Amino acid sequence: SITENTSWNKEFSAEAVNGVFVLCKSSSKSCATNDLARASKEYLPASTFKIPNAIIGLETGVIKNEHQVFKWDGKPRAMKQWERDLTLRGAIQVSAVPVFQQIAREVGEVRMQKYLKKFSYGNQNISGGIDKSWLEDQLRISAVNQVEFLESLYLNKLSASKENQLIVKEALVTEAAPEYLVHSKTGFSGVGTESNPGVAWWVGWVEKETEVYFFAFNMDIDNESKLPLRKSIPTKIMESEGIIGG
Amino acid sequence: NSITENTSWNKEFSAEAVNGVFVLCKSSSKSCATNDLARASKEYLPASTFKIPNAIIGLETGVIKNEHQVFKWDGKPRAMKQWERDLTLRGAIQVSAVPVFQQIAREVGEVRMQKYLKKFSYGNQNISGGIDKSWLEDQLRISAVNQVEFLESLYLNKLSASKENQLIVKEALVTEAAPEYLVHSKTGFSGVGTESNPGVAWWVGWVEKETEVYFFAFNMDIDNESKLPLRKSIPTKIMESEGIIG
Repeated sequence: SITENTSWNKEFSAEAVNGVFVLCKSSSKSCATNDLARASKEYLPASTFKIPNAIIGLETGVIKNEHQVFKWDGKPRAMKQWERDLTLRGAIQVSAVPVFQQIAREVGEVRMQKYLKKFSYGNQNISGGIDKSWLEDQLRISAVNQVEFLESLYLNKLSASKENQLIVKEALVTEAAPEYLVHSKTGFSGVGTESNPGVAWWVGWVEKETEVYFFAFNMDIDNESKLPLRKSIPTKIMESEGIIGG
Repeated sequence: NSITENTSWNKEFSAEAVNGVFVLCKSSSKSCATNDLARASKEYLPASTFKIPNAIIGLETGVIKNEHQVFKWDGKPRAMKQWERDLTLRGAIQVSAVPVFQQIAREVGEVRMQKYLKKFSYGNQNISGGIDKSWLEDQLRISAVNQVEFLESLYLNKLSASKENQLIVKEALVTEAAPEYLVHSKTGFSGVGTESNPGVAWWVGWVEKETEVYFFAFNMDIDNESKLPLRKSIPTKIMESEGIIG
C-alpha cells in the first residue's frame, strides 16, 4: 500500500526541486510518497547501479572475495578520488565508475542480463548502467523498484548467496551508532540540459532501534550546486517522521 | 618474533598513571607492536568483549534464529535502564545488554559453549564466568594477543562458523563508517573490583583505512569508573600517532 502525502511537497517546493521521495516502514507494503506518478517513473540508476553490479560480481566470482583490492594502474581516471587502490567498500562509497566498468566487462552481457532479470531490476535493459549512454532505451529504474530491491537485499532474499548479500550490505553502511544504522548509496547521471535534465539519487534503509525504514529519493538536476539536496530533502522528511540521526 | 615492544608507547599510560597494554597489528597478527610484552599475553576477564563469540555461537546453534531477531524486553527490571527495551542483535551488542546474552548462553548450554570456545581458541576456554558474574580464580580469561588473533580470524571469516554468521556479527560490530574509514570495535568493563584486585576495561577491534587493516586490543586496570574514558582515549592517541585517524 502506498499513500500520497502532498504535505511532503513542501521540502521540494522550498528548494525549487522536481523530485520524489518514497519512504516505507518495516516492508515495501507500507509506504508514503509526495508524488505517486513519479514514484513509479523509471530513471537512469547512475551509481545506484553499483549495488546490483557488486552482487553480480561476487555471484559470478569476478569479485574473488570480500577483501579483494582493486589496484589503480596509474592511468588517468575521470575523478581524482578514484586514482588510488580501493576495497570493494571504498569503490562503492566513492562511486568509482572505472572499477565497476571492469567488473561488468568480466561478468559480460549474458550474465549481467540474466541477473538483472533475476533481481527484477528496473526495465532490465542491457544498455547504459555503469556505462555512459545517450540511447533512448537503456537501463532505468523507479524509486518504488529501488525500495523493493533494497528490501530484498536487506532480507537476503535476492537470487544470490546470503554471504554475497551480506558483503554488499556492510559495504553500504554510511552511518553507525549503537541504535541507529544507515545503509545508503548516491547517484548522479550528470546535469543533462535545462530541457532534458539529469537525475540524482539517494537510496537506502535506516535501522532505528528495532524499526527499519526503506527509502528512495530522486530529483531532476541541471545545476551541480543542487547535488547536496539529494541527501538534505530526504533527511528533512525522515526527521519530520521521527527518523533522526547524529 | 611477530611482536615488538615499543617503550615509547608507555607515554600515554604514564601521563594518566594507568597500568595497561595496547596491542596494534598491521595487515595480520604477524606484524604487531605493544607497550608491554608481558601484559600483552596476560589473560583478563573478557567482560562484554565475550559478546562477540557469544553472538557467533548463538547464531551457529540456532538459538539466535537469524540476523533479524528482536530480543523482546519482558518488562522485568534490568541492571541498566538502557537495556529496558526491545533490542536487535546489533543493539544488544552495541549497548552491552548482559541479560540478552545470558539468555542466549543459557539456551546454548555449558557443553556447546565449551565446544565452541575450544573451536575458536578463545582464551583459557574456561566454562565459568563469561557473560555470568563470578569471582572464581578459575573462570574465562583472555589476553590482548588472543583477542587480536580471534578478531583477525573473524575479519577473515576463518573461525569455525559459517561465513554468513561471521558477517552478521561483523556488521553488528561496526562503530564508525566513512567512505574509506571503517571501524569494528567492542568495549568491556568487568567492574571496579578492589585496590588490591582491580577490575579490567577493554577496547578491541579493527580499523580498515583505505586498503590497509589494523587489529587492536587494549586493556587497563580500573578501580574508579571516572577512568573509563581512558580505555578509548589512550589507544586512540597511539593509533593517531601511526596515522590511523577517524
